[PDB]
Amino acid sequence: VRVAINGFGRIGRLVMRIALSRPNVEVVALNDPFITNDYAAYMFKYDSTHGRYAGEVSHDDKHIIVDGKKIATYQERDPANLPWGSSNVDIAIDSTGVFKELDTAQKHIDAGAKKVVITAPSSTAPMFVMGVNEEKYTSDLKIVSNASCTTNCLAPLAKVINDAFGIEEGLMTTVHSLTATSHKDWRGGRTASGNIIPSSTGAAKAVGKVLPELQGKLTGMAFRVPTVDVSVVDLTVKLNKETTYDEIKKVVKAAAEGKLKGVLGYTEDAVVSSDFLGDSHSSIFDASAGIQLSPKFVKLVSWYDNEYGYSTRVVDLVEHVAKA
Ligand SMILES: *[C@H](CC(=O)Nc1ccc(C#C)cc1)C(=O)OC
Repeated sequence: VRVAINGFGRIGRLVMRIALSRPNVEVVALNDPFITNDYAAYMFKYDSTHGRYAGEVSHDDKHIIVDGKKIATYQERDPANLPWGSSNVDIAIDSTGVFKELDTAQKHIDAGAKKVVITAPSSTAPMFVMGVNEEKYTSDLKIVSNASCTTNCLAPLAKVINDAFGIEEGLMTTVHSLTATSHKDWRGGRTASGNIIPSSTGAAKAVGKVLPELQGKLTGMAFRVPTVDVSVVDLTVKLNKETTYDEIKKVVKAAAEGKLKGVLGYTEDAVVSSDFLGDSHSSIFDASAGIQLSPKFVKLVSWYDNEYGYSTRVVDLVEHVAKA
């Protein structure tokens, strides 16, 4: 599966790191009009949180070079201008956040790619979350979205809980770090470094798009904090069926070891956020942190590396869309 990456922000770069090590994915090309190849190599090699790339990174006038692999680089502001047809590109991965709708991501198909995966929520492209609704993908869909990192954390857990106990209603808080991506959000323009900063989040509503049965049943908000790029979801749900916390743990652990293996993780250890840097799960259930007040009222806690697990999911979706 031959892929090209549009945009070399943090997501674009971690997607590259993961796709390079994927045996059946070949990174063919990178486009980003705002950087030179020397800067691209620098940004790819070094990462404050996920370590130096464990391999040799260099560049020449036309490539980024990684452990012998030449990745052709381009600087096109209009993705339609890109030689995806000539380069035999199967899937274009758009990590810019600006070509995220059906009519704008179309530019990659227009350029010769067979399909597009958008690493951002879309209003028009169908959204898929691995372990949640990837079975609903059909090969005629040429442009898809991987939703958001927070939705990828919430949705697998909400599905497991809803399938086993039924979610009547849930309110969510995310304690959210300074991750990838101020006159529309006044709080967000204040200094990060010493502040807890409340914020809106559409993750709890966007779960309704990938789990229609939870449409309108979840909402929430975020407190943003100046920590490493691992965040945590705090989901307070009202359940339809009575249960015990022990039963919740067994169901989550069972899903984590079985059908959601690799997507939903499970720990009982005394973890803190930095313990999940570089974790490739979308959602790691913190069994010891949750708390049950009564048989149908529980608080569930789940961690996610807001760059790395999501980027692993992007590559997962690329392979799933290509296998179909
Ligand atoms: C996951 C990374 C992420 O959480 N970005 C993010 C989300 C909300 C806010 C605010 C306010 C800032 C940054 C991701 O990018 O999903 C694709």
